[PDB]
Amino acid sequence: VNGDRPRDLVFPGTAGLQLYQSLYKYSYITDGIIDAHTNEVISYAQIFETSCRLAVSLEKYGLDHNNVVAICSENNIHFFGPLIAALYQGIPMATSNDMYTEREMIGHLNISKPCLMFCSKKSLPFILKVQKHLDFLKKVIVIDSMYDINGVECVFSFVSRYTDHAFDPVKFNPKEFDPLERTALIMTSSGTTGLPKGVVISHRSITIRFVHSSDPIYGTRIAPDTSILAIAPFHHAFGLFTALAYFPVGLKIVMVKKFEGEFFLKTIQNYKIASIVVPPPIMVYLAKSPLVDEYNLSSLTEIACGGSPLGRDIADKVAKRLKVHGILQGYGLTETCSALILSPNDRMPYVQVKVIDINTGKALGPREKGEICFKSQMLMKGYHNNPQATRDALDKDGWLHTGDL
Amino acid sequence: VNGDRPRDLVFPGTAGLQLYQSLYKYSYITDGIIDAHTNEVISYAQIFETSCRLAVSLEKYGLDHNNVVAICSENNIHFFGPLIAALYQGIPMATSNDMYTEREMIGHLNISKPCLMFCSKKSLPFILKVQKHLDFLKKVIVIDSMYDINGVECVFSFVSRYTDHAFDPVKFNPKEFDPLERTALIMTSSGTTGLPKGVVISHRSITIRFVHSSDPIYGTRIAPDTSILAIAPFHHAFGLFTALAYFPVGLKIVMVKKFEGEFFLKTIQNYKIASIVVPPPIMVYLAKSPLVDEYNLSSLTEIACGGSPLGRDIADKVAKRLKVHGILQGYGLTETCSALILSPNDRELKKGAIGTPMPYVQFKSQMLMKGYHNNPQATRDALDKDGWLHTGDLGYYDED
Amino acid sequence: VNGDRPRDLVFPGTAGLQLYQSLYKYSYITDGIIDAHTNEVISYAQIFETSCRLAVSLEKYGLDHNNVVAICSENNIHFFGPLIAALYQGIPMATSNDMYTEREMIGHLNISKPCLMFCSKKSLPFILKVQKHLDFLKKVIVIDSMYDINGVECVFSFVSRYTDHAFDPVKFNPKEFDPLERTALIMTSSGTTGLPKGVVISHRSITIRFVHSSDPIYGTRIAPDTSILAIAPFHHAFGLFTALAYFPVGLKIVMVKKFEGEFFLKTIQNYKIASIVVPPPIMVYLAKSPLVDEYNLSSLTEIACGGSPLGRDIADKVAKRLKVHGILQGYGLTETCSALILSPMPYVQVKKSQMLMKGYHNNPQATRDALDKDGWL
Amino acid sequence: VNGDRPRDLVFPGTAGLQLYQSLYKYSYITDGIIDAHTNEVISYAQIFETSCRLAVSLEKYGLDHNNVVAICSENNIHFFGPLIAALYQGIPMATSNDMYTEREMIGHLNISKPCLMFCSKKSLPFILKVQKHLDFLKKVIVIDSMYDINGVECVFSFVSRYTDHAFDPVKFNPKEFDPLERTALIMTSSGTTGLPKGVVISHRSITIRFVHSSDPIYGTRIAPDTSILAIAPFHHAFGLFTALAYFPVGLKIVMVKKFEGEFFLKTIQNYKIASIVVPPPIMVYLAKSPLVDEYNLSSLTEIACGGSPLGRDIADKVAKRLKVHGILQGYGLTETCSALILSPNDRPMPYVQVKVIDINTGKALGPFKSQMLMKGYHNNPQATRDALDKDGWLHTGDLGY
Repeated sequence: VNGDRPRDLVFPGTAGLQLYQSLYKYSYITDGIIDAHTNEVISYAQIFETSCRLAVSLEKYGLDHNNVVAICSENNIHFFGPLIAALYQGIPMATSNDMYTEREMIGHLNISKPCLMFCSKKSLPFILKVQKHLDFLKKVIVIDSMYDINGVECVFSFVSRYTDHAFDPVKFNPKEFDPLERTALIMTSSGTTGLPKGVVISHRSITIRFVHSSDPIYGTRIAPDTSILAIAPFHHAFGLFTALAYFPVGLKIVMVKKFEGEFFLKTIQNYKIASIVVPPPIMVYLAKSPLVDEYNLSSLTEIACGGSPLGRDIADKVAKRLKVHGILQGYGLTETCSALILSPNDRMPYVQVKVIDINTGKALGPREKGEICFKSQMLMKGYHNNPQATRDALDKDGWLHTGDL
Repeated sequence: VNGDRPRDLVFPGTAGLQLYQSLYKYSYITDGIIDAHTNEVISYAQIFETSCRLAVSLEKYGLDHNNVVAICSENNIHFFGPLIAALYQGIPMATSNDMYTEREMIGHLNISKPCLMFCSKKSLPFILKVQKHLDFLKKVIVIDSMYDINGVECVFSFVSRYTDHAFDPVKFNPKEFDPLERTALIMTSSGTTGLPKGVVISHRSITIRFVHSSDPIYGTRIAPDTSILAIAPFHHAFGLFTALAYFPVGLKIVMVKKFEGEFFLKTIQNYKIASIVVPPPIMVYLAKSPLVDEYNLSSLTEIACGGSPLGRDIADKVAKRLKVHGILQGYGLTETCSALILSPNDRELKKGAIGTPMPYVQFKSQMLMKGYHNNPQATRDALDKDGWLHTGDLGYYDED
Repeated sequence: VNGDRPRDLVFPGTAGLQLYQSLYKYSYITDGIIDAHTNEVISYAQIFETSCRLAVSLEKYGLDHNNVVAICSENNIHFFGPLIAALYQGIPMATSNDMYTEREMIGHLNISKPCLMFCSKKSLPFILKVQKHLDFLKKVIVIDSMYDINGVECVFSFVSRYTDHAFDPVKFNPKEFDPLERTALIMTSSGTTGLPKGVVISHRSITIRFVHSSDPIYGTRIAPDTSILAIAPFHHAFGLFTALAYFPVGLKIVMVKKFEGEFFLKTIQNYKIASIVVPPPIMVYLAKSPLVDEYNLSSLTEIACGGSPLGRDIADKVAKRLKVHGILQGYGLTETCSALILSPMPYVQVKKSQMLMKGYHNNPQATRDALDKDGWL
Repeated sequence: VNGDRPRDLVFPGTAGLQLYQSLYKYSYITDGIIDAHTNEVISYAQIFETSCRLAVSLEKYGLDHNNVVAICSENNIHFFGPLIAALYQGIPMATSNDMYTEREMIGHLNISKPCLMFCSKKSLPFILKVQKHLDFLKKVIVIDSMYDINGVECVFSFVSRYTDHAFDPVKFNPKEFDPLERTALIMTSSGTTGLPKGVVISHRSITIRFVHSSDPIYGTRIAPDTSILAIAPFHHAFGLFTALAYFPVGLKIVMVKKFEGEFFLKTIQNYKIASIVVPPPIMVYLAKSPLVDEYNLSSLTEIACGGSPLGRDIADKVAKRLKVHGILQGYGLTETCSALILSPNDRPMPYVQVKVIDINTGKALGPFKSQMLMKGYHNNPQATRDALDKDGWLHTGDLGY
């Protein structure tokens, strides 16, 4: 019923302050994020600057918390500028699956109804196309161009309009607000209902997530200035949050878009990557590989998942094959931010579990093992413009009703 | 007039709570502190337990913030148990020069008047001899023995009376209190005037000193589970606070009592030492020794020097010798958490540790003595309104 | 017919004195035993002190040769404190299988009927239950705790009642007695039949066993301050005597409780271990399982066995695999202390030895059946 | 004072018994002793065989303890055959300075009056000349020849005369005798009294010396099958006892004959030498500048001295120089066998005790008695009575310290 004792106390403020501080702190990291496919690089100090300027720009452009902005890109090195900026101001951000149907995108976007949309070069036509069908979508800004594209502004142009040459990110202040109430992200999944909906994620969810990535047992124990590999889609809770927690711990990131097979091996070997986070299919590819042994995976200290590899000893397959310690396992994870109670190689902080009282509602003891429920500040505050599914998923007094006994 | 923007926000809580979490987190670090002369080792987890138990024990024994405890030991690996425990509770701790004369010692102990005293085996006869002369000095506990010594209790014995086999430091909570008001340490040093006097250190001073050791520019940049070398007396502010800040970063510590430079290098090379904090004399020996090139100091990434301005410029010399980025330290001014204004990892070196003021520092910092103990007139002499200190004369700023 | 001329003359005194001297001699070995699962370490100097204090404490507590003490623990680094201390005093020790049923344990302890029992934290509940059934089992002491457990004392508490801060193991003397008559251990096996009997092992068996571990042909040739691996139960004669012989040679011991896996390989590799003694199953696994090749067994110079592997030439294979030419046979009767034939054995004759069982305990004239009227088998 | 508790209990039997077992044990050591000047090598097993055969031969030839044999050789790898054989049987051995004048040699030999003399080829002419003057010297045997030399027998010829092809050292038994009474060696000192005398060394002295060579604090902590350098004369107590204690420990010996020069610097590196023993003069030359920078401290773990060091404090100098944990200095006078004082691993040997020697009478004072001490001088009861007291104590030469 109570979880473990946090080894790092949750940052009391907003997610933006933690990130801002993390970027000011680790500014000296030159190999900040690298595009494995194009060898393009970005330094922490670049991101620091870009996010701060963009925050100011978003403000002076005239947006506040009652607004909502959106980003739509494939895994991209410039994904994080706008995201962190929105967190600075406290403007809720909505991520978008870069591979949606036109139909899907219009639905998804009709949930949060963003006034501003950031997107990649690659995604730009799609987004203009869709923008025709939504009257609320005022501005679109391209994230990986230094020049405007057919009248569509790029982040640089935009930011230039609102900040000068002498701007200093160090003299910048992120807004302050209740991290438990203020929506950081509005992410969208499909449930049993089969309708899109769209999930609210508070800042405090993120700062707790950060505690976890810091935990020496259930998190990463990798030292700063060390390369990790990011592959999961940044528009999923998995990819976004696992990637976001890279900055406060100060890790160098090498980034891969989709699978590509063995490319995702060339990369580990060649960048000397220490940790990898990966979904189950990647893990099974790891267990069962036609001559994986042609690459020198020797740097791979840590391996992690998020999708539950049911069994068939795949965690063992990967543990034994690559000389890596036990792999993070236990408990199946939900879209709300996923990671909840699990076990290293032994054989969750800010998280509770509830067992007593099938037809009642108050107890504090984990003895008999009846029905199970969850209460953490890291949980979705609910779905967006749909007060109904929020109550059906999470109850009347803050607990969340899981499913089994 | 202002210091650099803090790269890590100061821990809002207690100095003891930050240390508690630090020991909780880095518990896995074996070889926590190593006694270089005797290869005795204490693990982060040992220290966690012993500080927690001892904390409990001080409480049940009946001590609170209106009380005061003391420690007197040479650099000893068991030094930090009583110290961190006292920080856990909010019992003010007074460190003592293990090399005092009886008269000096009774003076020092008569300032803070501690009711309980922790000490080394080595310091024990002296403390007993001294205790005779003090009616306030009720209890003595030995820190580096597993057995009682002629009826004088040891930390194990004391702790067993009040804690069982089933004790879990993880289920322990340090007390909560405004870290800004509660005296952490009362340290002793004279100079001005002449009499000894006794300096007050609040908790948040320690918490700020912790952000400083964390700073990537003015602080250490070494990763946890890597060995650092501590030599300064733990009873002086420089040595204490420098050693205290080792735990929150998760550094493995190799600790040495006396100098005798030969063995010093033996240890750097054999323990693979990455950083050094050091007083000027050992710094000058570093430049001007032949034996330097007999040892493999190749491990020495970072080097630091407090305690003195190293007079002329022996820094450049040593930096070059031991192929280090250049060592660049500051003027620890007063017994107010030692360090206060340092030397940059990305800037001109000019002349003198002028540079740019540390975070949370203007002098007006929360890191300054809160005044010194029960002597209001000279506290008034040094510190006024709005809590400024202006002693060293001088007057050269130059941006910045 | 005779065995090879000894090379090292058997230490004429008691087994305890040879152990005392050996722990004194080394002591500088700071990594005496390591708990492979926990990195817990105890130095030869710690074992020296704790065995001397515990010895003393046993004496003042009031135990002598007419008594019997017992131990029940899984392989534990604190196992050898109680054991050597008894050996110091001349108190016979009874090792006990930590994995016994209550029924089995009660049988075993009813053989020797020890008045005092040492045990691990792990064994403690079991031992208290078993103690309920035995009127002779007066006291229990826990070995791997620095704190007392619900009124059950731990070795520190016990040695503290009877020794001060000022105690010096160097000024301690172990007792003297004809090592040839004084029972060191009472170990328990099934053999002559299927029922429980209890094997008497004299001090002089241990001193001869010590000779064997010293022999440059049949024993190890590894120099002190080098790591060796212990896996066998300390409560079987095999594991005990193999581990006891580590101290006089001054080897660092890395010890593992349960058998085994890749953790065994990781540890050989990471602790850089030079020798292994092992039961047939580990040999047959180390023959097969391919993981042998991704780990660095570079340092594994010597390998030994002891429960006849010669069944399908499994040794041949393993010798070749690792770069270790030659392998140590190992003959196993528990009654024969340890091994008595390998590629003979000094102080041994065949058709026997002083290293041979002295008989079964108290009233078991199965001894007459097992050992004849002029010492042979 | 009492000194330290022996970390190894002294072997109770004879020196020849402990040496016998040590050679059977370490038989497998091929590079047993090496001549640095000739690269000639002798294996532990060769010495095991040669000493056992030779003992048997000495017996059948008809010698017992009432006899006394002598050896005269420069540092020679074949030196230890006669010596260990004499120890096996309990025949007292008298080593002789290979560089004596005829006068001196006739004196030295007139002390112990030995019936049989082993010597090297180099020493043979000298010894025959000297034998002319002594009625008691019946036989001479050459130690480093495989052939007889003008009718003078070599060890081989001799041993063949008395043992066959089927001889097995492993079925050999050395004699049993009180290791406390039986003279092992009779060596000749330079007793500034105005006369040389013959110092008696019991077996028990040797077995104790063996204890010391085993002590992990005061002795060698180097593992078997490791090369050490022997340089001191085997006829001084220094060279003999230090060399002898190499066998029980199973060390490889690299040996150099006379003084040194650079022909000493070369050898450590080339042979990968781990330990060194040297007289004070060699250490004061270790305080010079012959670099010739051969990575020699890559093996030179331990260094030892003994005769009269310190002086200008060359200890520290040499210790920190080629990197040693502080070097082992050793006070002993030949009457003491070897060292009876020494230096640990932090900055009064086992079976050795120490006291103050009130000049008047006293016998107390405030802030040596060992079983390792000479059993007296030879056929000279008066100097014997003067050096060791009537409760066994012996006066150094000099108060202190």
